[PDB]
Amino acid sequence: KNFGLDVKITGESENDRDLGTAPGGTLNDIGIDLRPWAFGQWGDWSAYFMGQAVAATDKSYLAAREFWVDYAGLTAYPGEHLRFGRQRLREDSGQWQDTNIEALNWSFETTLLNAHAGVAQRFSEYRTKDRTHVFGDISTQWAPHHRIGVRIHHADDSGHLRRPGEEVDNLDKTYTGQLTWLGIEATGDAYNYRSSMPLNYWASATWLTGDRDNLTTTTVDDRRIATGKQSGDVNAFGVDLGLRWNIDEQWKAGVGYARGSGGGKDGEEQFQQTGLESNRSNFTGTRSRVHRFGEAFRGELSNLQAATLFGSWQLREDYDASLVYHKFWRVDDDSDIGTSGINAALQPGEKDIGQELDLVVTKYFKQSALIRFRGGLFKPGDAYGPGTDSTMHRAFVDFIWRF
Ligand SMILES: CCCCCCC/C=C\CCCCCC(=O)OC[C@@H](O)CO
Ligand SMILES: CCCCCCC/C=C\CCCCCC(=O)OC[C@@H](O)CO
Ligand SMILES: CCCCCCCCCCCC[N+](C)(C)[O-]
Ligand SMILES: CCCCCCCCCCCC[N+](C)(C)[O-]
Ligand SMILES: CCCCCCCCCCCC[N+](C)(C)[O-]
Ligand SMILES: CCCCCCCCCCCC[N+](C)(C)[O-]
Ligand SMILES: CCCCCCCCCCCC[N+](C)(C)[O-]
Ligand SMILES: CCCCCCCCCCCC[N+](C)(C)[O-]
Ligand SMILES: [Ca+2]
Ligand code: NA
Ligand code: NA
Repeated sequence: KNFGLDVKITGESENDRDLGTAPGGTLNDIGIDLRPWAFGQWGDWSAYFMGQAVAATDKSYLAAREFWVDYAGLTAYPGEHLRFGRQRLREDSGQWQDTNIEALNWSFETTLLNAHAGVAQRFSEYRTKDRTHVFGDISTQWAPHHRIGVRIHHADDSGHLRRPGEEVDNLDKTYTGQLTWLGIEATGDAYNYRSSMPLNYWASATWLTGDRDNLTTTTVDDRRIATGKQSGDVNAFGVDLGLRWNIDEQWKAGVGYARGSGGGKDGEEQFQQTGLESNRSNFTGTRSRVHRFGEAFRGELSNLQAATLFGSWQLREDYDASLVYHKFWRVDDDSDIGTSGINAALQPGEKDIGQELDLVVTKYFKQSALIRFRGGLFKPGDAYGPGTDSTMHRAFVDFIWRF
């Protein structure tokens, strides 16, 4: 299989990203994502290319999603390889990195020890100032399916931010500086959708230090507008804890707790994620990756506390369903929260961000095809005040064909 084609037909429904407090924030659009790919393997050499042709109801583009060359001949370890090019950098939680980026990444994956060491930097986004990311991890499977690892991420950004009044696109920097994340992780089939254990867990504690400049934004008629900048020394903490009960081979239910520290005049104790994260994982124990902090809220571990309750059902490799409840609060009731899904203004003094009920339902067909519903229903809390819509939703219907 030197080539193939993924055809994703998606329908997104977004109402309303600003909770009905600003013009914009709505979507009811369809799109086609055509991802031709080319994989070649000549011994220890392996080259891959994935293209992307997207047309949505406007947003019409072409991109080189992945383009890498890989060398596996440094060591006899079949899990050891050096990947160079625009590659997928993903760790199981999606909380450090889950993105396609030009990187020089070294993997060493053995049953007892896992180790990664890479450098990533965007030179383009290959669609129709910069940041250096330096990272590494070392984990040990101390007991079957039980892991304990330390993870490091450094972001070097000598760049600058959009000035107050200017608009901020998604391709823009929201932060600069020198930031080191040092995390301690322990997992027991944390993201294993087919687990041999009645209990799965994840437990992560991360320390963020450094110098950081970061944007403070607002929304002005569907446009993200820079309102200023926080310039400080960072000393922040992030935590994610979860327990998943595998009631049986189909039924799962679990609890989660995460906290991304918040606060400080210039965000001294405000935790943040690397900016390479997707926050998508199989934390509900299904094949379907669910947004860890709601499909609607799209929380980013930054001045955020999240309590999660989830129920899931996986039928063989045919069906999966995940019902996810989250309650969101800020740590500091005068700081902004990390969210990629809600841009509505927050009323100072109010900790209660909201509540969310997510449903992810997928039907798989070997017919190489899947029909997925990923939807978040967010109930705005007191932090967003009165006048807001009683609820917000983001729902997607994906129809994927893999050839
Ligand atoms: C083009 C409009 C944007 C799409 C918004 C999503 C529509 C939301 C709800 C209505 C459809 C409900 C059924 C979803 C579906 O077909 O997937 C479920 C299926 O995979 C397994 O039962
Ligand atoms: C050998 C034992 C392994 C455990 C070592 C891993 C834990 C190390 C450090 C935890 C980071 C805590 C940082 C303490 C801190 O908040 O100091 C900042 C303070 O000066 C400002 O309030
Ligand atoms: C920019 C380098 C990575 C992109 C290359 C895409 C992988 C295919 C390599 C071309 C050779 C194919 N083959 C096997 C037919 O010889
Ligand atoms: C060994 C060198 C391999 C050369 C193959 C080059 C493949 C890249 C294809 C460019 C496609 C870019 N885009 C954006 C138009 O899709
Ligand atoms: C064996 C190559 C992998 C190296 C990856 C780096 C792992 C992170 C360890 C950071 C060191 C911090 N400290 C204070 C714990 O020593
Ligand atoms: C061995 C790595 C796992 C460490 C995770 C445990 C973190 C401590 C839990 C307390 C959470 C409370 N708080 C307020 C600090 O967020
Ligand atoms: C809210 C998420 C946590 C729910 C998990 C509750 C534990 C499983 C209860 C089922 C126990 C019955 N049993 C023994 C037949 O398995
Ligand atoms: C025009 C399309 C409208 C899409 C409506 C879908 C709302 C998202 C539902 C999230 C799941 C929560 N639940 C269980 C209450 O349905
Ligand atoms: Ca609106
Ligand atoms: Na190797
Ligand atoms: Na599971």
